[PDB]
Amino acid sequence: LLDSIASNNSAKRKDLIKKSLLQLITQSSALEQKWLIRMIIKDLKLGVSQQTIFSVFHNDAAELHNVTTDLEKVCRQLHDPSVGLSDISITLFSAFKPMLAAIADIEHIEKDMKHQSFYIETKLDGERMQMHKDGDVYKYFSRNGYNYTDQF
DNA sequence: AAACATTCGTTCACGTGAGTTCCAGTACAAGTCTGGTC
Repeated sequence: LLDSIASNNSAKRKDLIKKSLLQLITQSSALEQKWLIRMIIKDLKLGVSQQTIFSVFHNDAAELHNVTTDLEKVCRQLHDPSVGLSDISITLFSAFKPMLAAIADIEHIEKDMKHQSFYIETKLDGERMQMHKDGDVYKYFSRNGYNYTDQF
């Protein structure tokens, strides 16, 4: 039902969205409808961190989610708790969580660089993107893993 | 020969250092909140 509603919103159709929501309402209880509303809004407020959920799911799941950024692969590969992954590293056509930068104090900057020469670069204002190229197959991914390939 | 002073092992009290348990405070991760823009 959620897939139908999302695709149908993407297709510029509202009568079908109304039908799907009506079916969900008619075939749900008050608590189920409340939870469904929370998932639609994309907030649950469970009080438990996503990192905790991933850790309980498998020993090495946060790293795999960072490298891949797709709940399907993490859920599929990490099924048997005993069986782990030998080596996890960036792979083609799979979004990876970008590496960010933290505030720095000009006074102790040299100390933060272990008293060694460093690189100074200009700050760029705009979107953060990553490009995957294999032959003439191109994929573009945004900061959080959304696919912007259609635009570019 | 008898009385008084000094000394020594003993006793009590008090003070100081080291080990154990319980609790206040701090740095940072993550959740949550919010503003502006097209």
